[PDB]
Amino acid sequence: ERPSDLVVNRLVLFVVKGTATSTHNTVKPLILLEELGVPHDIYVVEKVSAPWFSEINPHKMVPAILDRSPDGRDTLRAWESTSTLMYIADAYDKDGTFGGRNVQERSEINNWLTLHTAALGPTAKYWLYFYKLHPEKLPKTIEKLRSNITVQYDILERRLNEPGQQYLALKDRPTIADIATLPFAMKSTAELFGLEFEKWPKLQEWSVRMGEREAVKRAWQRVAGFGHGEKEYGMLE
Amino acid sequence: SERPSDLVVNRLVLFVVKGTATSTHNTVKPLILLEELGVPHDIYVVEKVSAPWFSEINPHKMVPAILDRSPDGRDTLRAWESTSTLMYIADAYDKDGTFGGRNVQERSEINNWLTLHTAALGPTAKYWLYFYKLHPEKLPKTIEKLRSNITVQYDILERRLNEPGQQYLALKDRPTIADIATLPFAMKSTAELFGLEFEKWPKLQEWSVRMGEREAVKRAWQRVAGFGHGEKEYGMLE
Repeated sequence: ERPSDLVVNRLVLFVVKGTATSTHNTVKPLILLEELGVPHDIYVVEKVSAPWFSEINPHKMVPAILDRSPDGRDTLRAWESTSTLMYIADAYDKDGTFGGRNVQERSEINNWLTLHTAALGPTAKYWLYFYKLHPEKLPKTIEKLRSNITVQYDILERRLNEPGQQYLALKDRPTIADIATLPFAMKSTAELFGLEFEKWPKLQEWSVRMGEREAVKRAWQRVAGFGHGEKEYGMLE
Repeated sequence: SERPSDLVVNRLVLFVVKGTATSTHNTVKPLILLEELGVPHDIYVVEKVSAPWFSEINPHKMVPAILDRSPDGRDTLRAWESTSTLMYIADAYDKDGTFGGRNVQERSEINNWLTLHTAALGPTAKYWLYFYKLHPEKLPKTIEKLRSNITVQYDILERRLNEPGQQYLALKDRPTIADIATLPFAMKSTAELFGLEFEKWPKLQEWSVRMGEREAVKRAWQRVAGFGHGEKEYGMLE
C-alpha cells in the first residue's frame, strides 16, 4: 500500500532529503525537467527500504519516476538515473533538443551517456562505497578506483580538446550525455576524490559552461532544499 | 594512428577480439541483435585495443565498437560501449521496435532493465574479473564483496521473473535489448565462473535457457568463439 499523499496527476520525481551526499544522481532528471519545463511533483522518500518504494524501484534508490502513460491507460515508472533521463527525453523532448534529432546525433549522445552509465558512474559509486561505507578500509582498492576516475577525466578532456567540441556528445549544445556526466565531473566532486580539477582545463571549462545554465542552477538549488521546507517527507507543495 | 589497409566501411563493421570464454561476453551482445534482425555486417578482429587508430573509434579502447554508414550513406558514425552498440543497432535497423520498444510504455521498462545491467551487474562483473584475473595483486576481500554484489543483482532479476506472466525482463511477451544485455552475465556458465550455484535463482535460470534456445543467440555464441581462430587471425574477416 502507497502513502495516502502519493497520487500521480503528472510526473512524480522521488528524491530524499537534500544533503552534500544525497543529490548527485537525483539532480540529473531534475536538470532535464527544468530545461524542458516539464510539469512535475517532488516526493521526498523517508526510507528507500519501504516495501511500497521497491514496487516503484526494485533497486531501492532515488531517483525514480512515476508518470501517466501518453494515452493515460498505464502508470509508467523510470529508475536508474540514466533511465530517468531516457524516459523524460522520450515522453517530453519532442524536438530531440537533449535526446538527439537524428541517428547520427543519437549515436554520439548514447556513446557518451553509456560511458558515464558503465564507467565513471559505477567507478565513482565504488570509490565512495569503499572510501566511506565498507566496514573495513581497503586502501589498495580505493587507490585503483581513484586511478580509474583520472583515466575517465583523461577521456573527457581528450574529447573536449577536439576542434569545436563544446559539449561531450554534440559540438553545438548540451544533451542527456552532458547532464549525466556533470555531477561526477565538477570541481567540488573532483576535490571529494582528492584530485586537482585544474589538471583537466577543458573539462573544468565545460563544467562551468554547464553550471552557468539557468536550468542547472535551479536544479542544484531545489535538490539541496527538498525536505528542508514546510514539509520534511512525502509529496511537496 | 593511420587505419589498417583492410579497414573499410561499406556496411556495419563490428570490432571484436580473439574469442575466449572471457573475451566475448560484451561483443556477443550487438552480434545477437545483428543476428536477430538479419543486419548485413563485417567482423574486424582487433589485435591490440591499445593501438592509436582504434582509440579514434573508441576512446575507451575496448570492444565491442561499431563503424557504420549514416542513413543517407554520405558519412560514417560510431557506437561503443556494448549497451550503446545495442541502442545504435535498434535505432538504425529495428524500425518496428521489436527489440527497441514500439511506444513510450515499452521503452520505459526496456530502458529500466537495460540501464540496471549497464550500471550495476555489468560494471560489477567487469571489476570482479579485473581483480580476479588482471590486477597484479590478489585482493580477496574486494573480489568477495563484488561476488556478493553479483548475487544481489541476481536476486533483483529473480524477483522480476517471478512476477505473474513476466517471461522476459522488460516486456512479458518478447525479449528486448534489455534481455540481450543481461544474458551473458546471467547464464549457468558465467555463474559458475563467479563461483555461484545458478540453481539458487530458478526463474532466472529458466529465462537464460529460453534466451539460449533462440536461433540468433546460438548463431552469435557459435561465431564469437571462432573470431581470430580461422585462416585470418587479425583484421577484416571474409
